[PDB]
This record gives sequence, C-alpha cells and structure tokens, in this order.
Amino acid sequence: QISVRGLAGVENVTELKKNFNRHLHFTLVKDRNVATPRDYYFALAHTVRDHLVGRWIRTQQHYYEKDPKRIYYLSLEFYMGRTLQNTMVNLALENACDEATYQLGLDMEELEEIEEDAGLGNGGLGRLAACFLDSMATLGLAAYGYGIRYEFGIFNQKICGGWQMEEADDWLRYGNPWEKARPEFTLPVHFYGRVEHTSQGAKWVDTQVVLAMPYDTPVPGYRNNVVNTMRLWSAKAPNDFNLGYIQAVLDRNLAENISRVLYPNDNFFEGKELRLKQEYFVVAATLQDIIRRFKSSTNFDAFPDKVAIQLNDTHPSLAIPELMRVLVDLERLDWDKAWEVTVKTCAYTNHTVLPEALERWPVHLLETLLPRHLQIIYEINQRFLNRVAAAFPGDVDRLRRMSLVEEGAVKRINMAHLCIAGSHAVNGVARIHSEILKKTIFKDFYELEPHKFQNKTNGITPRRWLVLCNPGLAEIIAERIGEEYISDLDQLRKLLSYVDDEAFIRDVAKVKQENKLKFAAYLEREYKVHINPNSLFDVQVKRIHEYKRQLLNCLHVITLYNRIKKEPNKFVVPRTVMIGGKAAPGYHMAKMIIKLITAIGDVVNHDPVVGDRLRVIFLENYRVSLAEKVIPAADLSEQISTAGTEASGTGNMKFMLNGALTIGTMDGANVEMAEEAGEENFFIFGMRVEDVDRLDQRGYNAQEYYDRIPELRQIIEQLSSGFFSPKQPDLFKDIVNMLMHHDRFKVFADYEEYVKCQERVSALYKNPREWTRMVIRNIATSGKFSSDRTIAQYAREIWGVEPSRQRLPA
Amino acid sequence: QISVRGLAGVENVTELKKNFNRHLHFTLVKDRNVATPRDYYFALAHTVRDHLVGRWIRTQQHYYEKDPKRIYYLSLEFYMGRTLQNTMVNLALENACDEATYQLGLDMEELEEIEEDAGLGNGGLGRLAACFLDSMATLGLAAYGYGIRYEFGIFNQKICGGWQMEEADDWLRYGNPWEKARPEFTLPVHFYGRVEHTSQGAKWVDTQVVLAMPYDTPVPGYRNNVVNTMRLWSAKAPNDFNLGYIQAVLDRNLAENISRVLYPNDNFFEGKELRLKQEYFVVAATLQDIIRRFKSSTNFDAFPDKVAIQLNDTHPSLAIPELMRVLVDLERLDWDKAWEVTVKTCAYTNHTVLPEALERWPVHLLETLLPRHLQIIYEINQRFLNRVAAAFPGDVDRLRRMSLVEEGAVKRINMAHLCIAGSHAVNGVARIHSEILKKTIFKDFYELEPHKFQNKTNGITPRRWLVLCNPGLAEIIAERIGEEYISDLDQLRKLLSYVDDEAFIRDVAKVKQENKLKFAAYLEREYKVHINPNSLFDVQVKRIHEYKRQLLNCLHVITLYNRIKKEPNKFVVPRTVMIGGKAAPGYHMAKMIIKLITAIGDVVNHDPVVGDRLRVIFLENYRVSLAEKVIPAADLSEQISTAGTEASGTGNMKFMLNGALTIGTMDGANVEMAEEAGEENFFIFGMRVEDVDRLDQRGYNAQEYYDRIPELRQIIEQLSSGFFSPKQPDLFKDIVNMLMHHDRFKVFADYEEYVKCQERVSALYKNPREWTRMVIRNIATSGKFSSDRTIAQYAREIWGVEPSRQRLPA
Ligand SMILES: O=C1NC(c2cccc3ccccc23)=N[C@@]12O[C@H](CO)[C@@H](O)[C@H](O)[C@H]2O
Ligand SMILES: O=C1NC(c2cccc3ccccc23)=N[C@@]12O[C@H](CO)[C@@H](O)[C@H](O)[C@H]2O
Ligand SMILES: *Cc1c(COP(=O)(O)O)cnc(C)c1O
Ligand SMILES: *Cc1c(COP(=O)(O)O)cnc(C)c1O
Repeated sequence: QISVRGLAGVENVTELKKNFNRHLHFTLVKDRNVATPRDYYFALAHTVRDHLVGRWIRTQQHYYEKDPKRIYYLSLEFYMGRTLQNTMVNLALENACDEATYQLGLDMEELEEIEEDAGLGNGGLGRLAACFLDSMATLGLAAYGYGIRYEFGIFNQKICGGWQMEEADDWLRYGNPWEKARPEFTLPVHFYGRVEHTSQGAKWVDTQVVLAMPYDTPVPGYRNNVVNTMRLWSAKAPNDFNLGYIQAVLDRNLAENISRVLYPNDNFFEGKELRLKQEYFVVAATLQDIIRRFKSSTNFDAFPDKVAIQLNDTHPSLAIPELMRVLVDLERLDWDKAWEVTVKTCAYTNHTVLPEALERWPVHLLETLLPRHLQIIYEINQRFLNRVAAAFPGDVDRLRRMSLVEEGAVKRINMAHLCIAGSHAVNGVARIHSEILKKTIFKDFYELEPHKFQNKTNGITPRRWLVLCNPGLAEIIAERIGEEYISDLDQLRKLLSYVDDEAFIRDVAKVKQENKLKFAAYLEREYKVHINPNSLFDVQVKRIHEYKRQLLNCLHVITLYNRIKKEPNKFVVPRTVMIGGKAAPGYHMAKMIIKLITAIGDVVNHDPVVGDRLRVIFLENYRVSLAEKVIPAADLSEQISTAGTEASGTGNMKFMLNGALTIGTMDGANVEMAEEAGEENFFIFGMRVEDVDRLDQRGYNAQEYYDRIPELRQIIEQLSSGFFSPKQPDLFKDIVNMLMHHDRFKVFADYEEYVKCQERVSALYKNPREWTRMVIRNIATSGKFSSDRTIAQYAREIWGVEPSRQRLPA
Repeated sequence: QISVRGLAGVENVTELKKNFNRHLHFTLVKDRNVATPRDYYFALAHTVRDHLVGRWIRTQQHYYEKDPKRIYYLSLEFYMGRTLQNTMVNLALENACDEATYQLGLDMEELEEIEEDAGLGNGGLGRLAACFLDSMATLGLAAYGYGIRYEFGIFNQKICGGWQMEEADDWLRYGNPWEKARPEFTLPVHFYGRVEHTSQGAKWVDTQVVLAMPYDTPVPGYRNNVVNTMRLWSAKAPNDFNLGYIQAVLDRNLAENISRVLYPNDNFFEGKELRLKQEYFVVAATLQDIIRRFKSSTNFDAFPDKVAIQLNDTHPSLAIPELMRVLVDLERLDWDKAWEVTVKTCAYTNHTVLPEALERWPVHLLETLLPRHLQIIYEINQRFLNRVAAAFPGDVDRLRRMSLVEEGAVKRINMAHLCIAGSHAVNGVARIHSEILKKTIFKDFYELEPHKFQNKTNGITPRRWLVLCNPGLAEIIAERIGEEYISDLDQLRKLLSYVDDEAFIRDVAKVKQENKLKFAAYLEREYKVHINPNSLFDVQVKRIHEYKRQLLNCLHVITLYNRIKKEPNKFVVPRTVMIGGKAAPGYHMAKMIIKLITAIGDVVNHDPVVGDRLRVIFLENYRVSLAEKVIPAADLSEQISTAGTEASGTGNMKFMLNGALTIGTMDGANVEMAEEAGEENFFIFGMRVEDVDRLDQRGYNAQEYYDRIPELRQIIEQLSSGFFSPKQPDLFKDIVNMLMHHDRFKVFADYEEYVKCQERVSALYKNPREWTRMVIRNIATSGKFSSDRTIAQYAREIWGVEPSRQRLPA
C-alpha cells in the first residue's frame, strides 16, 4: 500500500502464504476450521521468524571470523514491547506480509494486536535499553544485550473505582516464539559460602549453586541483514538441590524465584536480598559467557581491546568486583594488572538524580550473600582512598564523602562510587544532567578524574517510534525527501524547506487528524469511552511520580473546569486531557494521584455545562504498545518535571518526532530539544535549575502561593472540602497536606507560569496553519534525538569501535 | 537392513534428509559446525513428529464426524519411556530414518540414547497405562489418556557406597518435542470453599481456583494411521492470585506445586493433602473436557452411550462424586437419574491386594478441601447401605464392613468401596487376583452385585516389548511366519511347529547371544563393570518391595557363594545375577535390601576363588529404557513374589516374549503364563495361595526353618556377624530381625523349594539345545499376554465398543 513498508513481490507473497499454511499445520497442529486469531498470529510470527534465522546464524558466524571488539550492554531491564511488526519493518517484509495475509482472508493489524508486550522494564531506562539494541544492530556493532528473563514483567494495571489494582503479567502463558532456549550453555552462579585464605590466595567455598539458563532473542538491524542477540538468563535449580523427598523437590522454587519477577520501582531503591540476587545472577552468568567467548579468539592484556562492558546504572555494578574476582582468584593475575583491565573494560551510565534512587547496599547483606565480593570492594576502597589522600593531602572530609563505604547505623556500599572508581568512563543521559553530575553529586570524583566524565544525550529509535507506530507520517516525509532518513534522522532537517509548502502543511495536519480519529475509535471499542476528535489532545504519559508533577497537570485541569463554570458561555479551545501511567505498588502517594485524576474525570466528564469542551481520561495500563498508539495521536506533549529532576526523559523525544508540540520545563533533554527547534517553537515555562536552588536557599513556603493566587486557593479548598470526593470528603487530605507543607517538587511555584503558558498553547491551536507550521519546525529538528546518534557517540567516545551502515550479504 | 523395520524408498530417504536439515537450521537455529548429538536428536525428533501431524488432525476430525463412543482412561501415571523409536516403528519409518541419518553421517542408535524417558509413573501400573494407549490406538478405539504433566517424574537413582540416592528427574530441561501445549483449552479447578444450601439446591462457593492447562501428546497406532491423544494437565495460578506485590507473585508457586512431582510410592498409601489435590485436579479438569466434548455432538440419558470412563485404581475415584456434583448441582438432574448415568459411565480396575496400599482418606481432609464431594459421598453411602440392609436384613456387621465410611479414631472414606458402588464393572488384573477379590476383600460386594465383577488379565504391547527392543528376534520370527503377528500375537503359536527345526533353534540362541554381548558391552562403557557373556543371565528387575522378595534372591545368591567356597574345584554353571529397581524414598527396609545386594556384590565379585563363575550386579536407575536393554539379554526371569501378593505383574510377560525362562511362584499372571506354556516349560516352586493360608492359620515361625536348614542358618549367621559388612558388623540387624520375627512374606518358607528349583534351571542350561527348545515353547505361547487381547476384552465386556484393525486413509 505505502512505499516505506517495502515491496510485495508475487514470489515473496506466494512463499509467505505457503509457509504460513505450513506452520499452521505442522507447528500449531491446527486446521483452518478450528484456528483462532491467536493461531493465525502464531503462524505469522513463526513465518517471519524464519526470515531472521539465516541472517542470525550468518551474523554470529561473521563475528567469529572477523573477531571485532564486542559490546556487552548489561541491564536488569529491556522494555522490548511487541516484536512482530518491528521484525517486519527491519526486514522490509511488512507490505508482503500484509498482502499474503490479506489473500488468506486475514487482517494483519488484528493479528498484531494479539501479541503480548515483552514488558521486562519499568519505563525510561528499560526502553532506552531496547532502543539501543535496535541502533547497535542498525550500526553493525558486534553487540549483545544481557539481562534476566523474568517470568513476570511489569504488572498489568487495572483501575477499580478509580484505584490501581496490579495483576501479574503472565506474558509467557501462550509461549514466546521469538526466544530460543539454549539449555546447553547453562552456567553455575554461586551464593553464600565463605572465604578461605590459602597459600595460593583466596578461595570461595561452601556456596549454593543456582544455574543460569540462557534464552536468545534476535535483534535485527534496519535492512542491513544484521541480527544481534539479546541473551536473557533464567534461574534453574541443580538436580541434587536439597538432595523429605517431595519437599526437597518443591523447595527448588526457592532458587528459581531469582528470575521470577521484575521489581516494579521506577526511580526508587529498595534494599531487598532477592533484588541483590538478581543483580549478581545476571552479572556472574554474563561475565563467564564474556570470558568463554574471549578465550575462543591466558593473556588478558588484550581483554579491553576485545571487550567493552556497559553498565546500565549501578544495577549490574557487581560486574566490577566480579571481574576482579575472576581475574585475581581464578586466572591468578596480580591485583594491579587485573584492576587495569577492569577499568579499561567497564563504563558506567548514570540515570539518576534523586538520592533515594541511588543503590546503597547494607554491608551485612553483601557479607552473607557475597563474602568475597565484599573483601574485594574494601580493597578497591582502600586503594582508591589512598589515591584521593595523595592528590588532596589533609582533606579528611573528602575521604569521607568519596568512600565506597558509607558510615552510619548500618554501613552501606555506595554502588555509584564503586562504578566511578572501576570505570574508564562515566556519562549522564542529557547535557544538563551530565553537568549536574560534575557540579553536585559527583563533584569530588570529577575533580580527581575529570577525563572520565562524559555526556551521551539519550535518543529513541526512529524505526519503532516513527515508521512502525506512525506509517502515514513516515510516508508523507518519504514522499518529499526519500527513505534514507529512517537510518539517518538528521536528514529530517530538509523538511524546513517545506514549512511554507501548502500541500505539506495539509498532509501533516491530515495525518495527525487520522491518528486522532483512529485513537478515539480505539478508546470507544476497548474501553467504552467517547471523546471529541476535534479537541486538542493534551497527553501526559509516563510512570506516576511526584517529580514528574502529574499533580501540576491536575491543577491546570481543575483551573480550566473552574473557569468554564464561572463563565459557561465563553468560548474555550476544547481539550481532551489524557493522563496515563503505572504507580509502583508500595508508593502510596502515586496511588493517590491516580485516584485524584479519575475523581476529577468523574466530576468534569459528567458536568452538562462543560459539554464536550473538556474531558479527562486516565489511560489504563500504559505500556510500550499503548505508547505506539497514543503518541502519534497527541497534539500537546506534557514534560513538566521540576527543573533538575528528570535526568533526560525519552517520551519527550517520541512526541517531538510524531508531530506534537511540547509544553515543558528546562529539564533533561527538554533543554536540547528547545535548542534544536528554537525556543520560539517550544512552550517553555517555569523555574530553571538556578531558580529552584534560589528557592531552596531561602526556603520553599507553599503557603505564600496559596495566599497570593486566588485561583489556586479555590482548587485547594475544593480538594479539602470533598468537592472531588463527596462520599469521602477527606479522601485527598494527604495530597493537600503534602502540597501545603512537604512538597519537594514545588508544584505551586510553577503553577502561575504553567497556566499562562497553557493559554498560549490554546491560542496557537485556534490557528491550525500556524500550529502545523510550528509542528513541522519540531519534526524537522528532531534528528539529534535518534538513538543512532547516541550509539555512534558511545561507540566512538567510550567503546572505541567504528559504526557501519554497510550491509551483510543476504 | 531388516524387513520388520519397513522400506527405505529413495524418495522417502531424500525427503527425510531435507526435512532434517530444515529443522536443524530453522527450528534449532544451528549450523552443522556447532551442532551436538543432542541437536541431531532434536532435528530427527521434529522430522518424525511432522509425519504424526497429518494423521493426528485427520484422526480427531474422523472422531468428530463419526461421533463414536469415547473411552477416557483416567490415570495418575503414564510410564511412557522414550517416544522417538516407538513413533518410527508405528509409522514404518525406522529403516528410512536409519538410511537418511546414515547418509548425513550420523548413527541413529546414538541419537535415540539422547532422548529422556518420560518417567511419569512408578512401575507396573504406570506402564500398563502406556501399553494400553498403544493398544487402544492400534485397535482404532476413540480413546483418550488423561493424567497429570508432572514437572518431575520418578526420581533418578544413584548408588553411593551401596546406598540409593534420589535426584530430581528434570525431564523437561531440554524441551519435550512430542507435546503440544493447548493453553486455549485451560479450565478452572476449585478447592476449599464451603457449601451454601439455597432453594435451587446446593452451591459450592468461596473456592480457590487453580487453572488446568492441557498438553497433548500423540499416541500412534501400529501402521493403521490412527493417532490418539494423551492429554496431561499442568497447574497454573490465575493472574489475580493473591492480588506485598513481590510475595504475591512468588506465592503463585503454591498453586503450581499440584503438578510439580510424581509421588514415588509403589504399592503404598500416604494420606497427603498434595496427593489428594493431584487426584481432584486431574478428575475435575478431565470431566469438564469430557462434558464439553459430549455437548458438541441438555439430555444426559445418552451420556453412557457416548462416554466410558475407566478408573485406573482408586487414584481418580473422585470422578464418581464429581460427575454426580456436576449433574446434580450444575445440570439440575435429579439424584437417581444422575446416579444411573454415573454407574453406567464408570468402571473401576483394582490393582491392589495389600491393605496398606488401599486409599483411605481422612474425612477432615475431604471436609476442608472438597466439602461438597464429602456431602455427596455420605449420600451415596446412605443410599448404598439402604440397599445392603434390604438385601441382607439384620446383618448389621455387613453394613459396617461395606460402609464407604470407616469408623475409628480418625474417620476415613474407603475409596475402593466408593468405586465398587459407583461403577457398573469392577475388574482385577489376573485371574487369580480377580478370584481373590471375590473370595476375600470384596466378598460382600460380590454377594450383593455378582454381575459387576470381571477379570481382565494384563498384557504388554508387542510393539515396544518385541519389535522395538528386540528387532533380531522379531525378524527371525517374521522370516518364518510373516509380520502379521505384531498386531495379532496369537499367531506366535505357529512357532510350535519349528520347535524341532535346527535352523530356528540356532537362530533363537544366536539372537539371545547377540543381545547378551550387546548388553555386556553396555555395562562396560556406561558403568565400568565386566561380566562373562557366556554365563546364565539371572535377572530380577522391578520396584524394590518386601512382597517381591528380592531377599529370597539374595539368599539364593549367598547359597551359591557358600557352596563354591565349600567345594571350590567343582563345576557350577556360571551366572551373572542382576538385580535392579528403585525403592520409595521413605521405605527404610527397601533401602536396606539395595544396600545388602551391593554388599553381597562387594564380597562375591572380588573373591578370587569364585572367578567369573558368579557375579552380582545391582542395575542402577531401572526405568523403561533400561528394561528395553536388559530384558532381551535375560536367560532367567525371576518372578518370586509370595503367592497372593502380586496382582498380576507385567515384567514376567516381557521376559516370556523375549526368550527368557521363568522361575516363579503361582502368583499373579505367572499362573496363566504356566498354563499357556505348560507347567513342564516353567520353573514353578513354592507355596500356593492355599499353602500360605494354611501357614497363617497355625502361625508362621521362621525359627523352625532356621533350625532345620543348616545352609540357611549359615547365611543368617554371616549376615548377623558382619561377614557382608566388616566395618559395620550390625549393619543388617534390621533385615535379620525382620526375617526371624516379622516376615509377612514368608521368605524362609519358600527357601528350600527355591534353591532346589534353581538347581533344575542350572541343569537345563548345561543343555543349550533343550534350553532353547523350552524357550521356543515359551515365546510361542506368549500371545495371550498382548495388551491387544486385554483391550479387546475391556472394549467388548466393559466399554461396549468393537475394536477395529481397519486403517484410516494416509
Ligand atoms: O526512566 C528512568 N528510570 C531511571 C531510574 C533511576 C534510578 C533508579 C531506577 C531503578 C529502576 C528503574 C529505573 C531507575 N532513570 C531514568 O532513565 C532514563 C534513561 O536515561 C531517563 O530518561 C529518565 O530521565 C530517568 O528517570
Ligand atoms: O505395579 C503395580 N502397582 C500397583 C499399585 C497398587 C496400589 C497402589 C499403588 C499406588 C501407586 C502406584 C501403584 C500402585 N499395582 C500394580 O499394578 C500392576 C498393573 O495391573 C500389576 O501388574 C502389579 O501386580 C501391581 O502391583
Ligand atoms: C518512552 C517510554 C517511557 C519513558 O517516558 P518518560 O516520559 O521519558 O518518562 C516510559 N514508558 C513507556 C511505555 C515508554 O514507551
Ligand atoms: C514392566 C515394568 C515394570 C513392572 O514390572 P513387574 O516386574 O511386573 O513389577 C516396572 N518398571 C518398569 C520400568 C517396567 O518396564
């Protein structure tokens, strides 16, 4: 149908059809009389998987022959979403499969909707991992994603009476056709035990063994015939485990619990033993694999020339002492040589500002679980603090602040400190964030080793986040400037010469309108709710957190509502306000915010005076596949974190690419986005970082704003008095109380400037042509925010490898 | 190579080869450079599975169209063993696959050895289930095996220092290519809750739900293109289960424990809740499936014309009250009509003599777990005892003895009593056993309803147990009388006209010698032990139990040893004595017997005076696949249970078919075996049932035998004094003590007659020609012991269906 989706050759279509029927019969053991849509999805999935296989085998073969330097991306999270469409896009099979399925009398779109999200992540960090794998494959890097195959991913969110309920994401129930179990590459991982000191150095003995069984998933690059591997480990008990009889067999589940469930805390740290077991499990199994592969090329001097290990935050920080343990205790390298190898191998990406999100493991935990690793950590600390002392003689305070070991009631290891010490490169994930690392939280580490600190501004893959989710926009772009932009997104800048082209303006607005119609219809069928598709689609989708200030959004929504009620017969630009996201199960306040959103909806959406001028919708179960639908439908992207709290953000980039204007603070990558588009093409409001600091010094008194802003006082009185909760008038006292006395994120401070800025948005929306021109200026300057740019910077400036757009043979 | 293995057409071989390479590439994602024998096994397995698929789909289609009466074989055990060779035999693909693999440079036999046994059974009962499925498919019956997909089957037996160690049978580790998960046919099963009585009858409420997910495995008939289904249920938690967050997800394992592990008690009853959950789980899921299928043909009068349910012992006895519960509580039939339907649908096979093996469930267990089923059981009991009272007025004692409810400290339900009451047919598993049911343990039930009691003497499938495990013997038989005997084993009787044919005598002895050479070699490589292949192979393989009197065998072995030591320079027929089997993990005495066997081996096998004249070998990890190797190699089959204790036995039949002579008691099917062959062609010894009764009346005094038999006294003194346990002289005091004071199975009573009979065996073995002639007379009369005969009797005399040898189209 559309060009970017590839050719549908007669031969290709015929071949896909016959392979689809072969899999239905032989693979699924169904005839056409009893097959369900789900059988058809599986038959198609198996058919597309077959086109990966040749390329996967040849790619891995190629890496054995050429023996390039290998990149190991260690993450506890890969937020992959669905695989079927992504595979079709990257192998140029989408039109052929559409055609082949059409002729079988099936609708491919309906079959795509049957696929489960692989939800093995919480949000931004997990998704960044997924976007990176895509870009690494597209840039022909010999890269491997390593993580955990959780049996249960991020929970499915149900709303009951306006409250979040969690239910288990049983994503493997029907089988995963994309993974290949490799039970033959199973590896032992050790826990507990104790350290014996002998003549021949330290020995780790009397350990409990858990096996790590790898599952490999193909990662296809964009039309380059490259297929990289994502290897995820699953925990399995050894067969002698506990070995009255019956109970011993049932107790195998204790070991296998390690890979059972993803911890659902976005940007918070819980010091749980099971979480630490997950961290070591992935590190220990991965390092053995890395070393095995390296030895099939006694001399570890070349190790860093053949191996890069990237740590996705501190979650796999144990890679540093584990690498030391293997090199020192097993390979019998001296300490200094092993340390050299380790530093030159490892690099650490920080994704964290908020101190409560930083991993600080109690020493008693590490002592019991990983006795040898704790010894190695103490040794690292001593040698590190010896260098600090020599460089800064007499600065005893610096020594305290820089220690890997935090003193206190409980001693803790600061895993971030361990990562900086043991890595040749430390980066943040947007320029402002990287600067903040150098100026505040790692100021001391920066002064000792300035050379280590880099920036790598985040990005998103334009495959999933444009071509896949928004084919209509991809196509009208491709009509003017060709297809090359999909693997070279800077080419979108050529669209600035179409900003006054009437036809292009018409087409950009048409695509947006079509996406909105399609999303409105989706809301009706799947969730029995009606919305005006001619309204401005104001969407804030992201995990529910105080720093992201969904509450600020709520305050705006109630303001619009109170303004309509005061002057019912005055024109206002209609809006559909859509807020979506999951709260961490133990985060009370996040759960109250969801409840407040739905309570506002309950009042606003049933007020007859409001009409269809204002609708508030909570989007249930926000996940990757819902993001692919709602982001192409959005007009206004809400990126309204308190300045200094969002390290980067990546949602922001998704919306920029997909033809929404941004209302945001100068936070994270918002800063670079506004710089690329021009500040005049961006709705900036609120305190800068500098302003937040000024407020903190003299002290934040919310009362002052309540006293000076009547519109805000009204809202707070409504909340307090039960306007939004008639049956339980005090339901939201925790929210009021926090806003008035304990608001770390200064919601009131940005309120006035936000509401004013929101008025400027409405004004521009009244002028479709000028709205769409500003949209074009955004899309056209979004090139920097491709993960291809990001990975190319990682490769040249950290990993020491050159990317390539050259194709492997087919 | 050999004719019974089928044709190797040029086309067939070429096609198998290309499909093997296709699966290696696309299914396994391997090239030939990195593939292991295990990858080759899987490629072959997937290639053979493909030939089942067409036939499986067409067979199930046929049953929908023709709508024949359906047979449901409910068992907690299916001891299937390996599937690959069996599939090849039944589809006539064995020579073609041999040829195809040969040309790929692989050895098919080596690939067969990589397949795991499906060990979802303990021994005789589980294997009977497997043999039956084979015969049901071969006889074209619309039959379904229903059971539990245990994650862990019967444990792997290791011997350490002569002691049994158990380790977990992780049979699914590498995947099961033979099963098809059917997650779309998942069904809820209920536990706990309580009963509400309303206007509209009883309601079972506030239950815990476990889901039952079916896995289907194909069961091919012998060259008739019929493929039946074995459906096994796996337990899965619902997604709202327990739904702090993390722990709720981890607690899902409590529900899934139901299908985790097979209980390893052969012929013993443990009243464990988890075992009762397994029993209900398989019953509840199966009955829903049965009813669903029946409704796709409100009127249950035809239910018994369309459904037969066979209960494999009492393990699925809850099918009776469950069927009543569904019909009465859900379908709203009146009690009497529902009861009629139930009785006419259900039939019960008893496999049990020993009272400690009979299932007697505490009422408090059923009360908590299955409140409604207990109500229905009490109601069944009342109405049943009302009929007893009317037929036998005043016989209050009979009422007590026949009650489904046993009075005592703990009240118990006698599940056997429930099965007789609720079934139209009750059978034992050999003639002597069926008579004993009528004369002793169910005498009362027989007098009330004589029409219900039948015999169905057990059998073994000649596919696995001749063609598959002993191709050389199959072939020389086929040379003379053709191939038809494989599906009509009575034709073996034609071999009696070859008993004086010199060439046939030569060939039978040659095959035996080749099997022995091959098995001797197997012992050397896999277990570093050497044996004389010219010795008589005396084998006793079966689960370790007191009633099977492995100890009697031990007494014979020590007798031979003491006789050699007394007269070292006298000729004795050389013997390799091989004893194998598993003990239940909590059965102390069975574990001591294994230890004694290995301790005798430790003395006998290292005595230089003995030479290679006597060797004692404990065969480790006896299982179906080891039985396929050792049974064709055997000369003497040891079937030496105390008269009245072995319900049937089936090992006995396997050896008869495979050219071993039998030494046995008149127990179980031994009686019918001797009647078929002629008593002169069988080594019968020991007490009959009548003799055991006579001994019990006056009392069994072991001392008397010890006092009168010097040879036996010597053995007991050796055991006591530490001759067989020098470092621990009192190691075997429990064994001595039991033999002398607490022997329920009267080992000493049969000792003299056993040893004498063993001398007659040795004498005949000195005369090869006459030994082989007697072997021929055994093989030739083994036809009755085909499971095809057995199933044909079940079908005509219980299920009311006619078997068929007519082929479905290919
Ligand atoms: O989305 C994120 N979660 C965590 C994060 C920070 C700290 C601890 C965690 C623990 C688990 C999961 C995620 C985290 N960090 C985040 O990383 C993204 C990728 O660079 C950034 O765009 C976000 O601005 C940042 O908030
Ligand atoms: O092998 C068997 N196990 C049990 C058995 C009896 C009682 C309780 C059980 C519980 C679990 C497993 C098996 C049993 N019964 C047996 O059934 C076989 C098939 O008819 C007979 O040939 C055996 O003579 C008999 O011993
Ligand atoms: C991109 C993405 C995120 C990250 O969004 P932010 O707005 O940067 O927090 C979270 N969740 C999903 C499902 C995404 O696709
Ligand atoms: C046939 C068989 C049995 C039953 O043997 P008996 O001697 O009748 O107890 C037990 N186990 C296996 C592995 C078998 O093949």
